[PDB]
Amino acid sequence: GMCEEEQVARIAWFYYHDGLTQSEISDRLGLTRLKVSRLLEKGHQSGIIRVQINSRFEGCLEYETQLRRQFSLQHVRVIPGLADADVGGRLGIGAAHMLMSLLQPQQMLAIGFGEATMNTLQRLSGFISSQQIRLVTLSGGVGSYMTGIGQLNAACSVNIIPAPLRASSADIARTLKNENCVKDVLLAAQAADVAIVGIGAVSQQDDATIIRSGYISQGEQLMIGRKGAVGDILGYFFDAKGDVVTNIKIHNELIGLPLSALKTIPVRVGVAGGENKAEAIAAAMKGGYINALVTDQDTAAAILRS
Amino acid sequence: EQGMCEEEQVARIAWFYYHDGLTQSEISDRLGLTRLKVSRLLEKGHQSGIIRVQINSRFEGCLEYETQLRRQFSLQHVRVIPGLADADVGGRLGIGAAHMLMSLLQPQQMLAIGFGEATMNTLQRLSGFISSQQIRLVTLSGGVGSYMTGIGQLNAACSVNIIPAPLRASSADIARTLKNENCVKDVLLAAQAADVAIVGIGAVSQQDDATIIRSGYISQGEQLMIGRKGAVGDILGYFFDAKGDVVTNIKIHNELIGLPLSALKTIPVRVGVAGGENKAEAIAAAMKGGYINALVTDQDTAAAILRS
Amino acid sequence: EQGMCEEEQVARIAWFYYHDGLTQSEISDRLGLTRLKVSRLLEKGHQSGIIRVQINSRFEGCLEYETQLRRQFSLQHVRVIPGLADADVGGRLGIGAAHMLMSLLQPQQMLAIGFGEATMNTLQRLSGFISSQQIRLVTLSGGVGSYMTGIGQLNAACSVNIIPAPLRASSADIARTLKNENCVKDVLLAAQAADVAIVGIGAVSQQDDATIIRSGYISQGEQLMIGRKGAVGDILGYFFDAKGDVVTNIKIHNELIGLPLSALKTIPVRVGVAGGENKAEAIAAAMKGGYINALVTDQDTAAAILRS
Amino acid sequence: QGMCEEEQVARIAWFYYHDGLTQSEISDRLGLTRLKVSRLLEKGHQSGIIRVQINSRFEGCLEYETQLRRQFSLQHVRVIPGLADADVGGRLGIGAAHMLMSLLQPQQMLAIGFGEATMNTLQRLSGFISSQQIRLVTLSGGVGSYMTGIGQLNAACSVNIIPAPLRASSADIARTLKNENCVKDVLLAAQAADVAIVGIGAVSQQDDATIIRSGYISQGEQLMIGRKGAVGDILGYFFDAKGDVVTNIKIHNELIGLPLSALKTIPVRVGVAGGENKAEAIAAAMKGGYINALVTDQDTAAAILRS
Repeated sequence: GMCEEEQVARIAWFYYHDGLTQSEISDRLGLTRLKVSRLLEKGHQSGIIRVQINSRFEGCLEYETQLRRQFSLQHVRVIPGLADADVGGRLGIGAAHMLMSLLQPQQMLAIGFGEATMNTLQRLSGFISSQQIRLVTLSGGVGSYMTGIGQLNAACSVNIIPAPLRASSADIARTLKNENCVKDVLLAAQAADVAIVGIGAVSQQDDATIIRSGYISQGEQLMIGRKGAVGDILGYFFDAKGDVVTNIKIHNELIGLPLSALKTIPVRVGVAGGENKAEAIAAAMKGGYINALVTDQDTAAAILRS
Repeated sequence: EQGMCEEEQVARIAWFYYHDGLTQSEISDRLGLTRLKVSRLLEKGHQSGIIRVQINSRFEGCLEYETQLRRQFSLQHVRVIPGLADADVGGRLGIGAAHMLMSLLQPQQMLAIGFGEATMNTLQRLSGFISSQQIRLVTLSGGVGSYMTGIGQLNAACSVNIIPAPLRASSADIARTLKNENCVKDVLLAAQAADVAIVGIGAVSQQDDATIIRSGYISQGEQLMIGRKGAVGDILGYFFDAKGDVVTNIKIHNELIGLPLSALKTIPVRVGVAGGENKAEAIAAAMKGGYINALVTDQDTAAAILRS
Repeated sequence: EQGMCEEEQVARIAWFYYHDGLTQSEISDRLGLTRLKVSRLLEKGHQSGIIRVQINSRFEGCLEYETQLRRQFSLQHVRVIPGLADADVGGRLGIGAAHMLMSLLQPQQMLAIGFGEATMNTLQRLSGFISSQQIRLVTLSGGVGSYMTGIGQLNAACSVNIIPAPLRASSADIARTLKNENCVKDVLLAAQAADVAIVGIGAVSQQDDATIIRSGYISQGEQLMIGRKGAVGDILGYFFDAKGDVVTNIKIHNELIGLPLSALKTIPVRVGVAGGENKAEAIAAAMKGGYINALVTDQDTAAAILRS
Repeated sequence: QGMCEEEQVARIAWFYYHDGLTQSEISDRLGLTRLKVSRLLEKGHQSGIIRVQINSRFEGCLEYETQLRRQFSLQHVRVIPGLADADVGGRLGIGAAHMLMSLLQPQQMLAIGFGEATMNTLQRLSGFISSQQIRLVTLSGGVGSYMTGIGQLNAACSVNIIPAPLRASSADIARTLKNENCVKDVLLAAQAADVAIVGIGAVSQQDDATIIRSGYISQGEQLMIGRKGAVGDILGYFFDAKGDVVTNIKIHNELIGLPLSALKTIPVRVGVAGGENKAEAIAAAMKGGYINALVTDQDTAAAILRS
């Protein structure tokens, strides 16, 4: 009966496994209530009492914390992926469940367009009704939102921008943006408590969720990348440093809140997945457009990696 | 979907009551519900449009006013819901209008819809039929929000083609440009090609005390100005004279993004739904103009029309 | 009479009752008729066929089939899930069946279970219910492992009485020996004593693609020979003919450790879950034999049964 | 709600140890009560979701440990720090479990016996079985006699169970069952596992042993067992102080389940047993080579080396 290292190991056992009390341990070895407490903390600092997590798919908590601090996010969630479950369909369950622990009764919620965020409103039907959350659209489009507000107990406040998402010329756009009924809802949004938007990457060729939507042409996509864009948000493209790309035409033709305004809303939830969006998602936080991310393990990995 | 489904529960207790013939109570002791809860789901089924009440008889509606109306104006269809002591006399029009559409629309057909509590209540009472028969909807005028209260249900799986534009433009030129913005000119065509259209009818008469000007789409002084120029009523925002013809010297007409009356005429079956004894003047003008070749109104209003 | 004909009266009462939603009484003080006068004309409306109620909900046909099936076979309980766009169907049968069981089982009751994907997915979709309600479960057939993918969840705290033997013995006598080996004879009684039992149905048609042949419990040629002998389907490993009677000249029957079909009948509510258009005749035969007094199936299969 | 039971545990586990918060401080983050949190944490340890590695030579009682390792030639050994009663049976589990965690390789097969000893272990090894996707095979029939162990196992673990009772009424009924394909196959599966875990029973603890209490052996059968020279058992097979099995024993031929000679096939055979009155058998167990790894308490360890 001796040695300092042996004591450490002894009390550790008796504390964690056998599960005893700092005191109950004293009356076992010639040590004082205080004496035990010291060697215990000593155990972890020296590194003899190490606690490991054992649950396949907890690596999500490892990535989650790194992401959290290496980008400084108010909130992060990283769902695994498991055996299919579509994942893309899974990010919604995750993002929606996150919004539920963010939104407070009767608060305003700015929404973006896209399958990512759309599924989320679907998985948030219930919460919206009960807590009577007010919704507002961050960009025009109208129909590009119905597949989301399709539910909503037909009794929820839905302020929709009565305009298309993108105008023919950069002027018709300026005209519409100053048309009262549009100028209002823009306000409504810029005033939202929380905002949820998806992130689009430029890599994707005729395979993207913004090219398929017929919102931008194939050659308009290429020239966008060429100018240095790496991804987008609500139709606005940015570079890897997270800053907006100046020489872009489509920016001046989009009816809807610009990126500057988005930042106004306090909690901006971003939901995006796919290993091909990591660069864009990253750039997305470097610019501060989203201060809360929601993504799968794989996507998360790829981000922190490269 | 999770489980149970609210939609299936209604269909289930609907079949358990009418066909199998059970009592509101005896149905409770079958599914985890209270005698009261049952009564609720049944009511829902009716308002929603899940429960249809066909009445195989010539006397479904006021045949008298009905036939006269039918001939004095040559209408393809008409129905005059049984008048009743007030009770709004506006939502009831819905349950009747809805039921007519259910006997007009064929599976997978396109339906053009206007705006207003009249036609909006109808879509509400038409949800079930929309779903099951997978009816396609297209808006005859911009407004977007001015349609939510109708497209509120629709099992989130129904194709709703909405015009991405405001109802009225600030300038008559901004409107001209919006009407030529592809995504907008595209939905207009869709509607301009629908199979059946349903529109309410607004009257100049019911100045202010009409959810018409209350919709803030027209001013107090704009309203009066409207009348002075010979307007008696409107459709989707176009005002017309007693002879049923549109009023030319009206500015609001050129500021409206949305199908024009002339184009509305394309649609083969045009159902008009309107009540209020103060609207007869207009409703009649609406038929003389040929804007609607189908009408759904109440006893009172019908009389009112026939009389003077 | 008074004012109008009687056909018109029924037409008005109907509207005021169903659509306008009035009270049998509230309708009296509308026309010169008494509280009971109205009640008469209403029922008159239904019987005559003037007021006919139709249901409008894509996926109601299932309630059509349900009723026919329920009466043309005399079933205490019936459920017919649709199928819609995929959802697997086979995987949908479980959620439906489990959902039914929740509506039948009473707290702390005994539930005899069979083997097979059908029934096994049901247990999975009923993990929750079994735990809360502390339902007691007993295996109606040996096999053991052929049961784990079901009781896999079950909060590690539920009573699971499993027959400690294989499903089929090598000879018809080693089976007889095990059937009377206390620890097995006990679980058998346990089972023959359950309150509700749920089993799937196997069809003979299926060759080398059946849920009983791929399980390696019956050989390729053992299957053909059973069909030749007149069997059309099975339950718990016992085959029967279209008249629902068991096939006598079957060897496997005496090689099966586990409750016999006669005993199964003992159990009051016998829910059967099975789908697939190729099981139609089996499923039916299974009801004509009375092995199941409650069925759970999809529309297609339901149709196929009723048809041929 | 939301986060299933398993994730909830992993969450408050990571927010307690790594990020380092207080039992209370974490309540104010997820919809739970100060007490509910404490519960999820405890559950995390017991289920095996939370391991507590002790990278130190003194994890266990090295003295008794090393003597035991050499005086018996054991592959691995652990002598959990004894303590004031507290059952002296559940503790064995946490230790045994942790040992397996250091022996088992991903996707390997684990043969397991029956009894509170090894059954507790299974429970304290749930997490490990899941994540590591470890495969389980039973070394003895019994079925129900295993539920309390396989009760957890995230309903997605391959458990190959022998479809037969532990003991047959006749020694002939057992011979035939042992030759019933579905029975003969799971036996091979086990007979080929990568590691096995079995408890050890003692004849001595007559009556006052959850062995005879299991009703698989009678009061008079126990006694008769001793008189013929039996000191303890494994899987139902009794042996003498010399480590060899006792021939003139009846129950041996009525047991459906791997024979001790075949168990020896399995490379790593861990035995877990506590109780000062089991020393005699535990030692016979090693001199017989039935186990080449042992896991026991300080007392028991001493009692062994002493006499």
